[PDB]
Amino acid sequence: TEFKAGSAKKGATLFKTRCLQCHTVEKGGPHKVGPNLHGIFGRHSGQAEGYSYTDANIKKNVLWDENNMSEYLTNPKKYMPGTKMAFGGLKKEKDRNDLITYLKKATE
Ligand code: HEM
Repeated sequence: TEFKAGSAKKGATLFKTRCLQCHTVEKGGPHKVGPNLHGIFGRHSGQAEGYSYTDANIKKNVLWDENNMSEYLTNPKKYMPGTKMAFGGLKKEKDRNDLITYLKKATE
């Protein structure tokens, strides 16, 4: 790995202030701007039923792993050009560690 866990309580917060905006995490939460995150990891890109994902996302066939996801939150549009992720990224290794510790806990 190239991912080191961090603060789950730190993640929780980043995510509110940075992605709640368009997404929900709990099982049985709805899609909003972006898709619902429950059971993301180990899950392949663009596969939640009832959501219309860019053709970009869909063909990236990304395999969602803490590792995968970090590169991804860095700058998604570079990662998958054409995605309608309206997110410039988490420039910082730490915030990102924080968040995916979060995301790895809350989406499970
Ligand atoms: C905040 C740091 C943040 C997270 C975390 C996040 C996660 C994320 C993932 C992992 C996907 C891929 C989906 C898949 O099911 O395979 C994804 C997709 C989209 N997002 Fe998101 N996202 C974060 C930030 C933001 C913000 C702040 C918005 C809205 C302003 C947003 C929106 C979207 C959209 C739209 C998509 C789908 C893209 C496509 O089909 O190309 N995200 N999100």
